[PDB]
Amino acid sequence: ITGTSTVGVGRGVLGDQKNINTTYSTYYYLQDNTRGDGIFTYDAKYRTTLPGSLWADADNQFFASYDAPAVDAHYYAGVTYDYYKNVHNRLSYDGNNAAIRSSVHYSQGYNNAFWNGSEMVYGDGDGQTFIPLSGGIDVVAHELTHAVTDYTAGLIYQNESGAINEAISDIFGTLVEFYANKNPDWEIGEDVYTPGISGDSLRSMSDPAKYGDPDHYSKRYTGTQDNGGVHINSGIINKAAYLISQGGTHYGVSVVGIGRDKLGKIFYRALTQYLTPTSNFSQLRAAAVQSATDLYGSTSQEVASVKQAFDAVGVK
Ligand SMILES: O=C(O)[C@H](CCc1ccccc1)CC1(C(=O)N[C@@H](Cc2c[nH]c3ccccc23)C(=O)O)CCCC1
Ligand SMILES: [Ca+2]
Ligand SMILES: [Ca+2]
Ligand SMILES: [Ca+2]
Ligand SMILES: [Ca+2]
Ligand SMILES: [Zn+2]
Repeated sequence: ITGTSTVGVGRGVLGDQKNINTTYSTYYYLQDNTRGDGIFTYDAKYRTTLPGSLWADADNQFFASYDAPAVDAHYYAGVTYDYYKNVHNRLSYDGNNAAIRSSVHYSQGYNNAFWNGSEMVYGDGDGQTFIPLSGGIDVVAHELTHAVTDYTAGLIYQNESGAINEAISDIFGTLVEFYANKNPDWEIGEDVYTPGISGDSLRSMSDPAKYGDPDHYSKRYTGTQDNGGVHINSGIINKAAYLISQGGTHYGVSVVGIGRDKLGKIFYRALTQYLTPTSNFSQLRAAAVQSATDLYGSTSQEVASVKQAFDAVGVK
């Protein structure tokens, strides 16, 4: 829409109050004009037809429960845009300020979220397994990171390259969560998963095996489900990334941690300069060592920590 930029107030999925950027033109729309070419949030109205209607509201107050998922999808996309821009100098997902679009209320009881090659899409959850998926800042950032990858390395979504694609999204979704300082951890989707059970998540980066995912290359899933286990084998990369940042001894290999900023930056450079659609784990190791080299010098600790971490998980 064409209108006047304004600020509204609402409540997210978890009950927290936030300000959101809106546009005024008869109605108040979920259209944020302060970020690149815009952030836009749509109502899919429990249907599967995308994107749905641009979200319209009469009074600029989004306190209704049906409003919750839209508040969070809109707000978290902003934070994620901010992260890339401020931290990595990247303007939107394509590096050229593309508009960011999300739809909420997709389908009925849909326990998932996804990037469809053009926009983000969020289900409401069935109310037991998940609550509306846009309430998790790591989920929102994992999704927007698929768009970043699509525009950069272009990692094919299957087998090793697909598990690298997944680790990327979990790594950057976790860095966005620490960035916003919203109770940060090294778990994925804890805020929206099993509202009933406290303490769990979808996946663990710190200990992938907690939920049965591999944490060593020797334990790689070699079958065909999940596109050749893109959501499984990502645990091997995730654990490497956790060790680079935090440190530790894993399978007898000791890794000194270099912290999360440095982790973000080595991975961002590997992603944007070195990785290709068909990269495998072993190529991701060469890419990460080369980025850390570029950045900190050959005889650095940073380079050393990258090598140890990949040796710790069995990659090369
Ligand atoms: O982006 C992704 O990688 C996942 C998108 C998967 C998707 C792909 C194509 C069509 C529809 C859905 C969505 C997320 C994911 O990891 N989904 C997993 C785990 C999961 C979520 N809900 C589920 C319900 C059933 C089974 C698995 C799941 C999966 O689809 O495997 C990312 C973080 C939050 C949800
Ligand atoms: Ca209202
Ligand atoms: Ca958290
Ligand atoms: Ca998390
Ligand atoms: Ca839970
Ligand atoms: Zn994903």
